[PDB]
Amino acid sequence: CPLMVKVLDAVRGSPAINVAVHVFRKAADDTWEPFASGKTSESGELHGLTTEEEFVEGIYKVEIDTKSYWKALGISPFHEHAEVVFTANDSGPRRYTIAALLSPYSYSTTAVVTNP
Amino acid sequence: CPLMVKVLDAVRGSPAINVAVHVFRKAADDTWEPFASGKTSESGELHGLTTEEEFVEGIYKVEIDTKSYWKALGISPFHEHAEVVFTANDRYTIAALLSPYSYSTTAVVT
Amino acid sequence: CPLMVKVLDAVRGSPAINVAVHVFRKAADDTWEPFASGKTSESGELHGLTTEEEFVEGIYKVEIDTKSYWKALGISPFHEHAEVVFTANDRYTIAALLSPYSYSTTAVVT
Amino acid sequence: CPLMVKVLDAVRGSPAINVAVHVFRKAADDTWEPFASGKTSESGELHGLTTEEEFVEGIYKVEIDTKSYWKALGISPFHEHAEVVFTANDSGPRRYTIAALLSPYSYSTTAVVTNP
Ligand SMILES: Cc1nnc(-c2ccnc3ccccc23)[nH]1
Ligand SMILES: Cc1nnc(-c2ccnc3ccccc23)[nH]1
Ligand SMILES: [Ca+2]
Ligand SMILES: [Ca+2]
Repeated sequence: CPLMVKVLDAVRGSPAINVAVHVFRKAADDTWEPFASGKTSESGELHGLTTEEEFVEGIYKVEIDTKSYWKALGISPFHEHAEVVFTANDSGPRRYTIAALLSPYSYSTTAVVTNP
Repeated sequence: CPLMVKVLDAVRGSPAINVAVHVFRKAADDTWEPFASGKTSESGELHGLTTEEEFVEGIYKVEIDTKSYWKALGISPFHEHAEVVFTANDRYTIAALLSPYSYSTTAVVT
Repeated sequence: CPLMVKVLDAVRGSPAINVAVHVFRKAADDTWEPFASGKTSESGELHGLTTEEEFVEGIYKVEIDTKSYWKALGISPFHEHAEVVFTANDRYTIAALLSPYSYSTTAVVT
Repeated sequence: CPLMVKVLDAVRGSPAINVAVHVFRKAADDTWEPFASGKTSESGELHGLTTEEEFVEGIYKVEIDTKSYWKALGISPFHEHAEVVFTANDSGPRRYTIAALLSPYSYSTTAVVTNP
């Protein structure tokens, strides 16, 4: 799994479950093209987005649907989403974990990049 | 003063100075219209972006050029930028704390 | 103004108002001597804690009473408090962003 | 494992490896007593601190030695440590993950609490 996403909820102290995640890749023409999508599991983790073959060099955007997450819990959140945009695999293939921690008016994100 | 951006550096323990910030408003065709821009000051703050009459309800995007910031300090960064997207509903401070492989953002709405 | 504390609320998107803050300095016997205290203001800030002559080099602890803060809002919190411990070496802002099960802290030293 | 600690490095985008962690429990007399200690692994994780039998109700303090971590990397950090202090198991046994994200002048911490 060269790309994994993990989401936590800072209000409840829990994994953020059933969070939709959409991944895009910048095309030659500078537009965002769909790349992969999925939803977090009961552990707040999303595996299986992509493969070593499909996850080529490029500029990727990981868009985490924070707004729907909070709205489902009955809460009115501030942000439309949380996005992470980065260049991947420039110096050869790497594994990337994008982690996010969510509150209604705030989020943080970190990347863990490892060399297979 | 309806909209202010404040940027902090978690590596140096300082304001993030001379950070480029561009603000956009979402247009009816779902594209992003330029709205405001500037560079953070010596205090890491960017004031004077808009006025009450100009800042209508809508979806706004604050694009912070974190990559140029880190490169100007000689530090290797992960992100292309940090973009913060929110709805304004009828004073907003967008605050960001930057590290090379992470960022945090909060809204202070008073 | 050598020492300021600023507290923000990530749930409400606001300053964290009326938060109790106690500052201590580490004594030669490794116990903690009271140094300063106060409650954050309407802006989430606590100024006027010390003076330049009083704030000598040493190890300082800033204890923020996050549990009382959350309970006064009717919200169930994880932590007993948030304590931030650092060395002052010859202006410091200790900033904290609070959530019920998490907190973040940074130092702005100028 | 009722108590786990995970540490990440926000500068390098990596697990924070070889971080010392000391856990204390408040005694009857209101002092901190040693409870357990260990160091993070190559994954930035510390397992095996305690057991279901030993991890009784109480007020616990998890002290993460951030200062030594940065100093070993040749960096002068701001904080002496990062601590997390919480009441555990008050409404019955729970599993607790304390996660921390480190930068030289900043840290964040979150708790993930689950019901076995
Ligand atoms: C998953 C996961 N493992 N550690 C974290 C984490 C902890 C503290 N602060 C954060 C801020 C941003 C993203 C993750 C984190 N998340
Ligand atoms: C002052 C001041 N205005 N914003 C912070 C802030 C913003 C985002 N994330 C955080 C994480 C930790 C501490 C402060 C912050 N500090
Ligand atoms: Ca290349
Ligand atoms: Ca009990």
